[PDB]
Amino acid sequence: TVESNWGGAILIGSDFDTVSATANVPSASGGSSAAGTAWVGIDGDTCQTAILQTGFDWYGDGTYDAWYEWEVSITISEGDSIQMSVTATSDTSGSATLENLTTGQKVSKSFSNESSGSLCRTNAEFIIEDFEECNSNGSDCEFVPFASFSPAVEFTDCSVTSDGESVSLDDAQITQVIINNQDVTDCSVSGTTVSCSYV
Repeated sequence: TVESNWGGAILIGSDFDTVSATANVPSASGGSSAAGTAWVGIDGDTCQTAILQTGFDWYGDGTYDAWYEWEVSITISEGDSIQMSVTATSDTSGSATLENLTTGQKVSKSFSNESSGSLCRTNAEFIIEDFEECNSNGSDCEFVPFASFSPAVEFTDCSVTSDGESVSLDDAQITQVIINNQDVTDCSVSGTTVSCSYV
């Protein structure tokens, strides 16, 4: 039973522009069906009409993949340093960028005229998540088994902007992935770092 699927820091405000940070790719275990993901994004918390996000996944069988969303796919390896970033130029346009830094690869995606859902630009976040997997049309959805990972996934040089100005993570709310009434992450904040250890 997954009670909380998000772990990390969530900032609440207005006119959020850019959210970015660099995260290390951890080693994962627990089998091919076990997984986890690390991403940065805007909205999706108090703003439930849309979510601009980009990040990467790790599976218990040693594999990884990258994605963006308002598509999946750069090659990712354990230990790589990934710089993630999303920008919302308006409530219906923006961009998502992922840069491996270690391999020198980089992917980017520009969005515009997004009608299927607008942003509010009121939530900014750095998250570690036990994501869902759906199918059978759109009915059956389930949380993937949560993979154990190490070392801790750290979002360093975290950066949040609103109205062009910088916003610290000092007043961010903190959440933890919780399964079977047990914290499975220990995410904490400090300076410009959001550090999440698997538990």
